[PDB]
Amino acid sequence: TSFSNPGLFTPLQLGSLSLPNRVIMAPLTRSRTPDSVPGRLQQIYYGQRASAGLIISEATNISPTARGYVYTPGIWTDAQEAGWKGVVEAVHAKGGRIALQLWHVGRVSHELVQPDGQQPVAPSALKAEGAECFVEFEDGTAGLHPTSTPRALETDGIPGIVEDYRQAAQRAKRAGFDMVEVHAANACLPNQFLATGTNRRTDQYGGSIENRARFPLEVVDAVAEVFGPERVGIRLTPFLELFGLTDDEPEAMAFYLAGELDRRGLAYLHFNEPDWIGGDITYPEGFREQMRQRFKGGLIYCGNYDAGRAQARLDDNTADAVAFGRPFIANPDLPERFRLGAALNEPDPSTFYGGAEVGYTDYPFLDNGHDRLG
Amino acid sequence: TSFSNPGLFTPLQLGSLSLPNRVIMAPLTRSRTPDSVPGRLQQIYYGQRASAGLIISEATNISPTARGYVYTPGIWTDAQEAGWKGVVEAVHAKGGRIALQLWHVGRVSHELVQPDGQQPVAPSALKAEGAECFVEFEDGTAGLHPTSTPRALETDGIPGIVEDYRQAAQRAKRAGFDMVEVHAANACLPNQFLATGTNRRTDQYGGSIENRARFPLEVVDAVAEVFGPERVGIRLTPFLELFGLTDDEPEAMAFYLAGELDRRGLAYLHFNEPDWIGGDITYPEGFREQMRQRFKGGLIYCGNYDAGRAQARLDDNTADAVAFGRPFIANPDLPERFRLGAALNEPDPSTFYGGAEVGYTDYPFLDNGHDRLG
Ligand SMILES: Cc1cc2nc3c(=O)[nH]c(=O)nc-3n(C[C@H](O)[C@H](O)[C@H](O)COP(=O)(O)O)c2cc1C
Ligand SMILES: Cc1cc2nc3c(=O)[nH]c(=O)nc-3n(C[C@H](O)[C@H](O)[C@H](O)COP(=O)(O)O)c2cc1C
Repeated sequence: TSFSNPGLFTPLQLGSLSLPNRVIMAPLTRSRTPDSVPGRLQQIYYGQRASAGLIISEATNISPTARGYVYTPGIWTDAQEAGWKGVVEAVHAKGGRIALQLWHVGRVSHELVQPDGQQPVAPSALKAEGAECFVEFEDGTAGLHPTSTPRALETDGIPGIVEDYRQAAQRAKRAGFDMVEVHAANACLPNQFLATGTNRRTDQYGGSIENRARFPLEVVDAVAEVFGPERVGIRLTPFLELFGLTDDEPEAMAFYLAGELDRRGLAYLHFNEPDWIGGDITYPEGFREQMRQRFKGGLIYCGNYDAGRAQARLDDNTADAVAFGRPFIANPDLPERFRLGAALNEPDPSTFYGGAEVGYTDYPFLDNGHDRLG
Repeated sequence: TSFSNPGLFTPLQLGSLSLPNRVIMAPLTRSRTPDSVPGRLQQIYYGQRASAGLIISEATNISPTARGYVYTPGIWTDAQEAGWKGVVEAVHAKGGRIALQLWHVGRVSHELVQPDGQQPVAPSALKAEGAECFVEFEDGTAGLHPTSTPRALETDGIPGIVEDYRQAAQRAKRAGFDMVEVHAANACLPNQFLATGTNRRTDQYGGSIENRARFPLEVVDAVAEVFGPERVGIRLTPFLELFGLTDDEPEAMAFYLAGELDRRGLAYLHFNEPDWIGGDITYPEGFREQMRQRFKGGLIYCGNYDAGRAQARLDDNTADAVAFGRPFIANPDLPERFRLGAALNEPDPSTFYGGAEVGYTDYPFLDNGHDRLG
């Protein structure tokens, strides 16, 4: 009697927050902020997509050291916090809910993008092979550049990183954000500690499942003290090998985190599927079922999802909601388009990063023949 | 430390429901449904205003006997319930939350609009002087018509009315509605029992404050069993003399209800101020403060409110949110207009009732210079 038959437009209680639908906007880096301060353009971009059951913001740098991509928003400065407040306010004025995703690129960075040409930090001094990051060269030009070799974080340095996360959450709550999502996927800093291939530490923050998750859980606890676990989420990518990251214990870690995070009572777990409509490996048969039983809170999945496959996960009772990235980039009113089964706008990869409003806020809404912009 | 400084765009926990902002859409009869079944036109109308922190639907007839205005929606038939589900789904697809307002006009009706020319019911057989209702005459024409003389409801007939309310709530919950609002204002059936001038009953449903509120509270309890008090609201108009209704104990009743409703843990109390920018009396000095102390749940006020006066009530800590009627009729994106301080569209009283899409879904949205309806 517990499990009903929810649909894409069935409201959902995600932690202590009420969502109008289950069509979530996945976190998407757009590099549309030359200065790390969100402005009116973001107010327009995010506002256009306020119909999302929940908007997960673009990854946002918790500090200068956490940056790996230029023109990305920050959240360690008053100017940035004020910039976000205008964005958060804009989303609310249109009926939406927004979560700020706390970002730290870890080893996926370069001295050029790093402040004062400082060396990128990470759990182990292992370079990310073939990995590239977005940097602005000395001649004012910007583009992809190979990631450099990071330095292993000193054991006594980890508490500082956690504090940076805590500080970001504190500015986020003060800015009016409904929730915060700890970015621990796509091979960023937190993910680097979790994966065996990237974590070779011999202190208490590496060596075993419990150690590799020690720092990530400290971050989670840190932000949950500010927002309360009911308003905190975390993104994960178990069997995902991205930016040269490899893992020998994907499942064992996913199961352990699920249990630790469920005990903490987190609002949700956001999974970015390793899948790809053109390659990649896939989740182990029975992985989704296990997560559902191990984590009682909200389960969000993302990756090459359409209306039909999304509903399937809802029916299988292996997901509570589904996030959409690219489709939400090209369709500000994606949820409505799914309700009417309307055709979707075609995403333009060329304008996913950098630039201004073109390929950002120029994707058209559906025309019902009644709405007027007079 | 409890009371912070909420703004019009500050999220609010209304019962167990999360609102994105505090700019509420007041319930507004539009008579845009020839048959009592909401259709696509309503999907468009309500969807255009999905940005509302919360949309309180147009008063909806809980039964044929409860009708006093033609072309008004019902909620006692499967066809109607299915019609509403499409509307509720449309609102959700755009990020909104909607509450169905349960309506019973009581003595404010006529045999012509009443099914099978039945005589309008009420607590006492007292006609509403000068009162008029919207009726469709035999020649297919429709217009204002004097209300007729009602018959006093038999004591054993009251349980049936309550059941009609319970049934309406049950179809409402099944249709996906986020909440239900018991209409007990503007001199409708529930209000008629509460007011001394309209309730002359000598049984247990009249004679004293406790008796006059007996039926109304039975209705509230009835619907709260379906939605849970956390998802139930009630509309009231204490010092309001409408449709020939008069009251000798406005305050005493408002205080008593406040206490009884607070004990029940209702999500909110929605007050439609007796005020009028052109006449009328006003709330007693210190009335708002009292309500705030007597009712700990959500307090919503409505009536000739603008952005500035609305914020004032929030600052005075005498309201948690403010509803807007006419302004929401002429401005589908009212909340956004208040954020930007943009000018508001001019309401057209001529098209408030009856008709189709003109004066209904043709009010333009703001043009930020970026949105496109391609
Ligand atoms: C341009 C672009 C920017 C992205 N930025 C982020 C980000 O900042 N954080 C993150 O966790 N994922 C990021 N992603 C991944 C998406 O959130 C998403 O998980 C992925 O696109 C798969 O879903 P989709 O098929 O619906 O797009 C990005 C993807 C694209 C295409
Ligand atoms: C055309 C019209 C229809 C209305 N219908 C309803 C209704 O069905 N139920 C109700 O409780 N109030 C109804 N009202 C009253 C409004 O909800 C509101 O309380 C009133 O308009 C005062 O607020 P305002 O100054 O923001 O318009 C209606 C008002 C107008 C103008």
